[PDB]
Amino acid sequence: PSMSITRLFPALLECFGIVLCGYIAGRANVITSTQAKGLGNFVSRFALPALLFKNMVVLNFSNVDWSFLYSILIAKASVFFIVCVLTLLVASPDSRFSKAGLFPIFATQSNDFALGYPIVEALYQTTYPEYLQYIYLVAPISLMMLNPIGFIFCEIQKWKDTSQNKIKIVGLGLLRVLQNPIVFMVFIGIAFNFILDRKVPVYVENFLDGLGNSFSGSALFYLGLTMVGKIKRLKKSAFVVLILLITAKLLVLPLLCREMVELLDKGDSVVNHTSLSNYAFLYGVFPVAPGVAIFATQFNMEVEIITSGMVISTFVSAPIMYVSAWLLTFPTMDPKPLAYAIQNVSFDISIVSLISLIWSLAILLLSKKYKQLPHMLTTNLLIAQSIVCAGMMIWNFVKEKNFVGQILVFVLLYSSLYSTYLWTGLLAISLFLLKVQIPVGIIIISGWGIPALLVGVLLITGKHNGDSIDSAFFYGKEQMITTAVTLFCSILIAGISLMCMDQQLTRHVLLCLLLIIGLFANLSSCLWWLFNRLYVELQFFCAVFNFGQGFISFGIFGLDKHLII
Amino acid sequence: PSMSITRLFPALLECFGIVLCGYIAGRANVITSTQAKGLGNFVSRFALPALLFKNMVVLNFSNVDWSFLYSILIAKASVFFIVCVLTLLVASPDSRFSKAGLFPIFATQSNDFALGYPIVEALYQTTYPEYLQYIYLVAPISLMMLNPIGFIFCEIQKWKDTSQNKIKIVGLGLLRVLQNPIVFMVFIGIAFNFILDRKVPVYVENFLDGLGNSFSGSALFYLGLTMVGKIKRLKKSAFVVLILLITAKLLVLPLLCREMVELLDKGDSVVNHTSLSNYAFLYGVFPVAPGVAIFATQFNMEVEIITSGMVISTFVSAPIMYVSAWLLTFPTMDPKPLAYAIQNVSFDISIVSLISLIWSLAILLLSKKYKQLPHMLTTNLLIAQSIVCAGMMIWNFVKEKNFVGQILVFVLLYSSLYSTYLWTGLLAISLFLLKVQIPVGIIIISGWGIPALLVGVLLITGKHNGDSIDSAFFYGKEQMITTAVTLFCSILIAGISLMCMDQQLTRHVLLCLLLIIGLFANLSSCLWWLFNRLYVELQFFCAVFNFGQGFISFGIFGLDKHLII
Ligand SMILES: *[C@@H]1O[C@H](CO)[C@@H](O)[C@H](O)[C@H]1NC(C)=O
Ligand SMILES: *[C@@H]1O[C@H](CO)[C@@H](O)[C@H](O)[C@H]1NC(C)=O
Repeated sequence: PSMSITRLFPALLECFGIVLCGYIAGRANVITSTQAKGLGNFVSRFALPALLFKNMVVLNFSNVDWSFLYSILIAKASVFFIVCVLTLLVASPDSRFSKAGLFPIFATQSNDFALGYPIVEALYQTTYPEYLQYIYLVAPISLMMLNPIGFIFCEIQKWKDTSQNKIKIVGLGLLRVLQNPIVFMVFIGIAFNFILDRKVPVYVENFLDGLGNSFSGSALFYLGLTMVGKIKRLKKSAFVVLILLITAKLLVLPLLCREMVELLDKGDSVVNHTSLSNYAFLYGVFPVAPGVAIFATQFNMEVEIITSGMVISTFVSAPIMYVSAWLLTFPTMDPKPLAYAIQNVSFDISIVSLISLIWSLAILLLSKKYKQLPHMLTTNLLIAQSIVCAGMMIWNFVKEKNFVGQILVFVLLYSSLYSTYLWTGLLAISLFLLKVQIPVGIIIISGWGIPALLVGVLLITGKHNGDSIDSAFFYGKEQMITTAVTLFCSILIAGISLMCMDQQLTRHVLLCLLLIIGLFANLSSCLWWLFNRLYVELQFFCAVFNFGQGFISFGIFGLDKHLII
Repeated sequence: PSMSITRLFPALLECFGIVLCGYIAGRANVITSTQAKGLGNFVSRFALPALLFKNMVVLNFSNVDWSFLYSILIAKASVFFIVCVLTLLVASPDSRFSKAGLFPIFATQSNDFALGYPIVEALYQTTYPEYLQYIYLVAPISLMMLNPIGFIFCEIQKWKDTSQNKIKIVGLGLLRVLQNPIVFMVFIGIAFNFILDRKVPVYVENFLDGLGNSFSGSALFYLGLTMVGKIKRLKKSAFVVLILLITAKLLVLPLLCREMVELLDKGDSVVNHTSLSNYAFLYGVFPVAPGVAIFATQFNMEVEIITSGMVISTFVSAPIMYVSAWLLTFPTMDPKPLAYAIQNVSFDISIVSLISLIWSLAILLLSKKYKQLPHMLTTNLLIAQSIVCAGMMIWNFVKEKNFVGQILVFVLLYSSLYSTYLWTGLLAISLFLLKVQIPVGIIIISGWGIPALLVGVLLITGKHNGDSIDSAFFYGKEQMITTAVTLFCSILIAGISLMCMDQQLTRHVLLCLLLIIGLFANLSSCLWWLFNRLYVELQFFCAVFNFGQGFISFGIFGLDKHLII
């Protein structure tokens, strides 16, 4: 296979684990915001310039697929042009030059070095070691091309706030690009590539190793530290804009990077073209660089949107990277190894979800929020999600073991999974009712007795498919019916409730909206399989939601500020 | 060879280059002392515990030479006991428990992880990869053994400043050891070694890699940052004590570590015993850990001595590591590859010295100190030292080229080298005269015409030995006579002047004292070779001084605070 896709989850755990470390450290005041600057200045002024310089010196320019680069740079210029033009059309005249400066940079500047590189190394170091080169090519050339334009727009905003001297405006944009270590150490590294015939001098090599190898962990930790307190409650428009920009960064850009490789890489080998198109997609899924938030702070422009969006982009990239890489690998796999891949995916996701759930439960418990409404109902949801994650980790082994194990593990897994769907409905209707002593005892048995009864209907009616690798087909058609019926109910309850619409109702709405979308995908898998490789893709998205929805619960209620005892 | 000794200078440039980066960054206020804490807390609470945990899990305890460990730990316990007892005998009663707490820790706690490990990796990774294990063994066990004793003495000092509750005093010592990440992540890592059958779980492995690999550069940079402003002018007694403690750390300890391996490693293989004895020596040359300065700050005891001493130990370790490793390699080398080794050494030292000289010159020039006395005479010294370093880098190639090159390069090299000796004398006598318009024009031609005349006496009288790899024998006996005569003069002038004893006279005295010792070694090489492998060792120490004395000039006047234009 072109991607060593099994190596990705370890690498994402490196990436987002060290981010989580930096985040916890900042949230705990292990490292204060002023202390974080020493890590940041180490990272940006020493560890990164050394990493760039070494990799630029080593780089074999006569063995670079320039068409891949052109493809990514054209995709970024396309996304930049779109977001810029739409901002100039859509935004208010008082701020459209700051927005059309920074929003296009947000949509195109990737976290290439801290997050992209360890992931690309994990995926490709053993199969396409040349793919690692293009991170050190794309990211700087991307800045050199696109950031002076965005900085010109911010300088126009600065002039408008004070466009008379055009060449001063252009020069201040270009100068702010030249003053970026990413740009000047790439110029210097290219020079020394040609001065040294690509050989790092042996005396300097280990110094550059020590600094460069300290970049990754140090930058990921600093990223975590700079994520602390940055999500601030945005107006509806600022939130819609942020969703659109993260979509530009994490959906529009990877789709164009893929398409541009397919237009402009005229190379012969289908496997190399495939893997390169896949790599282009993955390159697009990298989050927004923290540098963009730095530019926003330096210009004092769009700061909340850019900082929030960078943080959220980072969080959201983790599942999208994982999901995309597997989805891109699936058409190469044979049908059975694809089932095994989906159970692997499910196990991996079960672990992050389980841990994020155990944390979120501990917060809801120790904060005593679990006694308040709708937080009690939210706790029931997360218990169900936790049981789903444990049940999936158990199924990963019990899929080889006897029926007496499988039936129990399935009953666990699908009672609790159906419960997660039902609780999405029950939560949403409670938000309507709170927006009236809601009938908590009835709502609780509705979220727990009813799914146990529905699984009972499977033990009563269903055909036991113990040969199946995927528990989603363990009771066959009857399971798909039972699952669909559960989802049909919970989506109608949830949607009609949101239509009918501290207590945190807006965050519970956000939780329900995202969980609804996961229910809706699952409904689609059930109804698509009932009525009829796009199905197996959708089945994987269902697995991803089913075992990873605890991570959504964590992303909204795990990261709450309340603490106790 | 047992040490890949050619890899050491690259590794020392990694080590002390990243320290120099951290130092420059702090001195420039790129990173303020409060900002440095974020790097320090990353290093101590995340990067180091990950490094320790991974290496502890991986460690094959059934393949550890426990006798090596015992040897190092017995050497450290010996040095600890000596320094402790001598402090309890020699020190004043009001502070002897703080001194007998921290001085023995200073003499025994090595910078094992930030400096020792990359150096041991460089020397041994390809020949004795098992030698890397013992850093993760010795350093924690050393803390566990020895630091609670020193902390007990500091707690006795704390009680005396306020020994009634003995077990509280013992417990506070042990608790401060347990609260060290080095100790608890070693306990945890050993546990998980035995839980996981030495296999890091694959999901966790890359996370531990990212953090652990960020330790080295990050810790070396933080070390540099914490060296800023820490050398504060000590009383004569505090200075003598500091010299004695750095000698305990960097001479007494490596000699005992060597001897203890030779007493307690009863292993059969002479090459393995040799390399292990050499490794034990090198392990002893690691500087004082910054942790010791942290304990001093936490106890508020002996802070200046411990911090200054840790900084100076770090600086002084660099040459001692280099010099020792080569000296320990020399008895394995054949006589000719030993000559080539000495020219390699000379080249390496010429580079660090040359750069440190170019810096120190630029400071003395731009500060305009070069117009003041004795700083003018100090500038003449450093010009001569710079020419020596360039001349040696040229000789490294011209030793293969024709006599017309060699004679010119030698004339350069030995006029300027003799000038460095003469300038040591001329500087010292000027310190006496300043402690009287000193006859600067005469002193200048004395430092420059006289050595050119003496080299002329070589071009007049000497036999040209163009086959010689070492320029110290290029004009044979006549050169050794000329060199000796130069040294005999300059040592008598210098010594009689110091006996007869901003303007910085105390620092110029320190410069003269150290340069005198280098002259004295060189005199010994000349007179020993004139009158008669200990000679080749001494000849190497002469090369080391001759090409590295610029680094002494830098260590005293390069790191001055004055700046301009
Ligand atoms: C894909 O590219 C690699 C690297 O140049 C090359 O070795 C390989 O043969 C290519 N594959 C095919 C089938 O052309
Ligand atoms: C030295 O130790 C290594 C590691 O156990 C071993 O392989 C080697 O044979 C030893 N050398 C001799 C000569 O015993």
